[PDB]
Amino acid sequence: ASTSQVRQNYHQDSEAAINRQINLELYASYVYLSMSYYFDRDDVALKNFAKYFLHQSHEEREHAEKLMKLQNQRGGRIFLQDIKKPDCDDWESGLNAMECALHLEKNVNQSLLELHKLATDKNDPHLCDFIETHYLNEQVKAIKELGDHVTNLRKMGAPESGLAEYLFDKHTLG
Amino acid sequence: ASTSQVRQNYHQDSEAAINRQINLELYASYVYLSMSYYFDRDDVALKNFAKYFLHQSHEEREHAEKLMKLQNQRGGRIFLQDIKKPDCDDWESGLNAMECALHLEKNVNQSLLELHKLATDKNDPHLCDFIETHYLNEQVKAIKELGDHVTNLRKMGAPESGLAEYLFDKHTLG
Amino acid sequence: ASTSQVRQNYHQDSEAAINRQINLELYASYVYLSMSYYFDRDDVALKNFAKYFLHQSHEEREHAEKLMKLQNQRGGRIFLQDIKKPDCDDWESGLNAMECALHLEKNVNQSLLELHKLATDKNDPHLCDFIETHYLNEQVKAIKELGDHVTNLRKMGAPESGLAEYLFDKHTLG
Amino acid sequence: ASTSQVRQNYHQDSEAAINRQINLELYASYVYLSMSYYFDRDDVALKNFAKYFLHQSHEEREHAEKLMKLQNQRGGRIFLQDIKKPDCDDWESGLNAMECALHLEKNVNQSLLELHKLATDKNDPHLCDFIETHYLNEQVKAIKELGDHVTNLRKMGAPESGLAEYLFDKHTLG
Amino acid sequence: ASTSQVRQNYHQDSEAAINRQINLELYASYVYLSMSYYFDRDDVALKNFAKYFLHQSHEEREHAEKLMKLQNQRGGRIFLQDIKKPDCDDWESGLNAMECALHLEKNVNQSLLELHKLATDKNDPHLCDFIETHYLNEQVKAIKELGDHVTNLRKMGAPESGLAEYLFDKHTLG
Amino acid sequence: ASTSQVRQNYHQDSEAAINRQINLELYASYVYLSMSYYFDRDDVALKNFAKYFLHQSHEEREHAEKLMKLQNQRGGRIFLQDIKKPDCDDWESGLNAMECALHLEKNVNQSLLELHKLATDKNDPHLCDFIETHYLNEQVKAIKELGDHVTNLRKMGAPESGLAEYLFDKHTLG
Ligand SMILES: [Cl-]
Ligand SMILES: [Cl-]
Ligand SMILES: [Cl-]
Ligand SMILES: [Cl-]
Ligand SMILES: [Cl-]
Ligand SMILES: [Cl-]
Ligand SMILES: [Cl-]
Ligand SMILES: [Cl-]
Ligand SMILES: [Cl-]
Ligand SMILES: [Cl-]
Ligand SMILES: [Cl-]
Ligand SMILES: [Cl-]
Ligand SMILES: [Cl-]
Ligand SMILES: [Cl-]
Ligand SMILES: [Cl-]
Ligand SMILES: [Cl-]
Ligand SMILES: [Cl-]
Ligand SMILES: [Cl-]
Ligand SMILES: [Cl-]
Ligand SMILES: [Cl-]
Ligand SMILES: [Cl-]
Ligand SMILES: [Cl-]
Ligand SMILES: [Cl-]
Ligand SMILES: [Cl-]
Ligand SMILES: [Cl-]
Ligand SMILES: [Cl-]
Ligand SMILES: [Cl-]
Ligand SMILES: [Cl-]
Ligand SMILES: [Cl-]
Ligand SMILES: [Cl-]
Ligand SMILES: [Cl-]
Ligand SMILES: [Cl-]
Ligand SMILES: [Cl-]
Ligand SMILES: [Cl-]
Ligand SMILES: [Mg+2]
Ligand SMILES: [Mg+2]
Ligand SMILES: [Mg+2]
Ligand SMILES: [Mg+2]
Ligand SMILES: [Mg+2]
Ligand SMILES: [Mg+2]
Ligand SMILES: [Mg+2]
Ligand SMILES: [Mg+2]
Ligand SMILES: [Mg+2]
Ligand SMILES: [Mg+2]
Ligand SMILES: [Mg+2]
Ligand SMILES: [Mg+2]
Ligand SMILES: [Mg+2]
Ligand SMILES: [Mg+2]
Ligand SMILES: [Mg+2]
Ligand SMILES: [Mg+2]
Ligand SMILES: [Mg+2]
Ligand SMILES: [Mg+2]
Ligand SMILES: [Mg+2]
Ligand SMILES: [Mg+2]
Ligand SMILES: [Mg+2]
Ligand SMILES: [Mg+2]
Ligand SMILES: [Mg+2]
Ligand SMILES: [Mg+2]
Ligand SMILES: [Mg+2]
Ligand SMILES: [Mg+2]
Ligand SMILES: [Mg+2]
Ligand SMILES: [Mg+2]
Ligand SMILES: [Mg+2]
Ligand SMILES: [Mg+2]
Ligand SMILES: [Mg+2]
Ligand SMILES: [Mg+2]
Repeated sequence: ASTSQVRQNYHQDSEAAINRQINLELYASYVYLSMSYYFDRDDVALKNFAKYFLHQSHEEREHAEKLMKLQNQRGGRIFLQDIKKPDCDDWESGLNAMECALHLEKNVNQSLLELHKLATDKNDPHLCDFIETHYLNEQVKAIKELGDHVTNLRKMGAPESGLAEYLFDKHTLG
Repeated sequence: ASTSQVRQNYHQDSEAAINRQINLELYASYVYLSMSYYFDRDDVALKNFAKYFLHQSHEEREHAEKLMKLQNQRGGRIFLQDIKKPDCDDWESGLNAMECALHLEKNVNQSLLELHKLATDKNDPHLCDFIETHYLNEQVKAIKELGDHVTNLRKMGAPESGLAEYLFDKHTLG
Repeated sequence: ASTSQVRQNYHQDSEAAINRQINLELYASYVYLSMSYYFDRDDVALKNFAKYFLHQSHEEREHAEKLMKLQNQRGGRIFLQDIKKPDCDDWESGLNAMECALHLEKNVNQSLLELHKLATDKNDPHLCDFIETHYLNEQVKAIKELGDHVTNLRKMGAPESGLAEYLFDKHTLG
Repeated sequence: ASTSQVRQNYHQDSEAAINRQINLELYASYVYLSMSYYFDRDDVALKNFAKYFLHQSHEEREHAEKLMKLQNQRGGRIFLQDIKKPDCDDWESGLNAMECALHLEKNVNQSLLELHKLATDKNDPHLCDFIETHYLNEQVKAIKELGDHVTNLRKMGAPESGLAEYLFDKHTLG
Repeated sequence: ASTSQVRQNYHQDSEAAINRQINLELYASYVYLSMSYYFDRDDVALKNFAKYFLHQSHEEREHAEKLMKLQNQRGGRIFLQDIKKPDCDDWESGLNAMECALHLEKNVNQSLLELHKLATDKNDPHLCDFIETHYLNEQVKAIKELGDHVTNLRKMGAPESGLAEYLFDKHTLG
Repeated sequence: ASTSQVRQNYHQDSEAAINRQINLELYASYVYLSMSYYFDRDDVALKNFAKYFLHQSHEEREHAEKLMKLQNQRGGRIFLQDIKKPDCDDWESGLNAMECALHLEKNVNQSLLELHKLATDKNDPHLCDFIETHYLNEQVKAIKELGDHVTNLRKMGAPESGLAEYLFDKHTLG
């Protein structure tokens, strides 16, 4: 209600867009958590797939926390919503999880690009710089890594080859 | 569907109760995350309250991950639900957050005690030992610490005394 | 007069705006110097307030020097004006100095945002990047820190409570 | 042909502009290589001019490699063209080489500024940030250093003074 | 207004003279700052002249801070005035800057000698000792160093010899 | 034009042959650079193939620089030509790149053997020794390594087996 003493050049629309991005980062954390423990099942048993996705889960929680810090730095107010359960599901294989992660990271990137366009439209260079510095190249590198992983699994003969996913687990994710 | 090759003495009801406890631990992680960033606001500005609740948030995620590992160890199947947004809210003060945390940790403890009673009724000593070893004394210590904190804040004159919450932030949580 | 051999895509208006920002950074250095020695008076005697503002004074001189380096890097010509004596004055209390610093840092931020808008209008991405990298987030962090300090001093009971300012001097600025 | 699985918000025109910039960086590497070995001639014999330009040659190859990495990160396709032999030539003196390098680095900067304007027109903030972070300030510093070197050689009395170029070789480039 | 609890044998006239000397030291800091960045220009490009005068600028700020500390130690009240922009200007050469610095340091010395004569007339031995200990020999050494530098630049053939200023920059200020 | 003061027993034809070999070494550097970034594509994604060919690219630039040094040591004059874009192309697979590299290194070897025959015909033992010491055995080892790599990839079932190229990337080039 009462205006923040710190708030300056921070549009109400940008404040709301940051709250939506916090929810998306927490959702991405949850998707990777679910994917991690699929690979920990006794009938899947690919421990480096499990470790890879758990690390990715922890990284998304860090991405959400940094946006929460930004909201307070600019004098906005954090508004939280439910974190939806992962949608994608029936994980099925290493290849199918990697394809789900690729799609997730491209959707997160599209959200960030819309956020950047809003910050540009409201002439908020601090928020533009925040998104560019901490998010956009991190998304480009994540998308490229996931594409590389999908390519290798497809060339090795996944998902039909259980040997392909086993050897990728050792040699790329190990 | 098809029975796990590892499953032994693990009742369907226990499997479902563990899924419910995973959701509760993730919910508790979310409540502490919300409480943390309230204290990071420029109009609250109690950085050791913020750090204390963030650490508590991270600990609840570890509690959820260990239950997910247990579900797979016993040959159950993880089933995830939405993580509800925190309920409590309007954080208002250090004292009121500490009282909300005390109530949260007592509800989590009551859930664990119901889980233990189910495991006892299904003669599952491994699950009883898991809950006793990793959860019950961790809840007793958390509840005692939170009661201690509430007592000190009340005796110091919180929430009316902004000096009380400031000095508690430095001397107890610093 | 004669065109710099280094100058490229550097508008006369941007050159003049950088000279105005150099003067403002030197003015901010002078305001913090004055505020520092107020707290060194024998009838004020808050040594960590004094040290805090002296450090802030030295940081503003660094901000001015970096803009002088930028002017020469781009082939502009530094033009200096008098550094006005601090306006605000009658320092009165730790809280009132912190409020003056908050207002100063918000005015400096507004100057930087106008500078960024000019650089954007003249399609000068190097100057936009310079301002974003070295100034805009440094202003957001300074404003947030000063708001946090004002909040704590108000909650502790400043300026009426000499005990509040004494204890803030030890515990936050010490 | 078939769309990259990684490509997102990456305009065909930006892809082609990056290929043109790769060629220019390789061309700049070649110009500095040629300039280096001129100073290694027995009838020129200025070993620190030779070392300075060789280092600059190696740096331009790094600039080209980073753009090739960017093209693949964004899901574009590298397209290579011949690397033209250096144009400028008849090196003649330390001063004349430094003037050729100044002109080269200003042309490379103008190419980067056109690339940035295209990325801005296609609302590609990742590519704008890439150019700003890795190229624009590196060009401003190179241009300023080369201007400084040209100024000193002119003031010392180059190119007529072989003593000027000898002493600059020892004291500035040594 | 109300007499300091610390003030003893500290004449109103001495208090005012110390305020005037604070302004002069800040003015000298500003003159050296301006001189420093002249040598950082791409068409001057004498980096050790730039570093020498920047160090001298920082030293004058220390001289001003020590006088501000003295004013408070004795129970006087600091009164600040605008810091005038440097007068001298059109820097023109290393030799002309060194001559301006020599004239500045002789004017500062004359101010200190007038301050000492006032302190002697008011029988203030503490203030006499302060000026003698911290200022008078520091001025004699600065004046002697600047004379030495002017002599060498004149003998080497400055300002006509750009080679003289270049070699002095390397060998004396390097 | 005017004869070098250093030139002795260095035939005009040898001087021209060395200039042609400089161009070929730069061309080989460019072929390996192109091959490297093919393996960095998201739809190829063999990072140790990429690293192997990038190292080979850097080694060819060193081979060109050493010939440029030789030309100056003997008092010849470096004459540069355009560096043609790689010819071979459509890289297609690890095996096909390795076969292109084998063919490249055999053509470079044939050029060196023609250079040696010219140096022998002009009774230039220094140039014969230079070629033998720095180039001929380096070509024999490169050709043997590339043949070994082609053999292994063929035996493992490349190019049809994406598993063969993946495992060769880890075990031979990793
Ligand atoms: Cl507003
Ligand atoms: Cl919202
Ligand atoms: Cl909701
Ligand atoms: Cl990458
Ligand atoms: Cl990167
Ligand atoms: Cl059963
Ligand atoms: Cl369930
Ligand atoms: Cl649900
Ligand atoms: Cl306890
Ligand atoms: Cl205990
Ligand atoms: Cl205390
Ligand atoms: Cl112009
Ligand atoms: Cl101006
Ligand atoms: Cl003025
Ligand atoms: Cl902050
Ligand atoms: Cl930050
Ligand atoms: Cl204490
Ligand atoms: Cl498209
Ligand atoms: Cl193209
Ligand atoms: Cl071509
Ligand atoms: Cl620079
Ligand atoms: Cl810089
Ligand atoms: Cl010398
Ligand atoms: Cl008196
Ligand atoms: Cl006065
Ligand atoms: Cl004034
Ligand atoms: Cl002396
Ligand atoms: Cl002495
Ligand atoms: Cl001959
Ligand atoms: Cl030739
Ligand atoms: Cl050609
Ligand atoms: Cl061998
Ligand atoms: Cl061998
Ligand atoms: Cl292995
Ligand atoms: Mg959403
Ligand atoms: Mg990640
Ligand atoms: Mg994320
Ligand atoms: Mg649902
Ligand atoms: Mg970055
Ligand atoms: Mg529940
Ligand atoms: Mg806990
Ligand atoms: Mg818990
Ligand atoms: Mg609800
Ligand atoms: Mg125990
Ligand atoms: Mg102004
Ligand atoms: Mg500051
Ligand atoms: Mg500043
Ligand atoms: Mg005035
Ligand atoms: Mg921008
Ligand atoms: Mg930054
Ligand atoms: Mg071109
Ligand atoms: Mg360079
Ligand atoms: Mg370059
Ligand atoms: Mg041509
Ligand atoms: Mg930068
Ligand atoms: Mg005066
Ligand atoms: Mg001095
Ligand atoms: Mg002084
Ligand atoms: Mg005036
Ligand atoms: Mg005496
Ligand atoms: Mg002494
Ligand atoms: Mg050829
Ligand atoms: Mg090789
Ligand atoms: Mg070679
Ligand atoms: Mg062609
Ligand atoms: Mg040998």
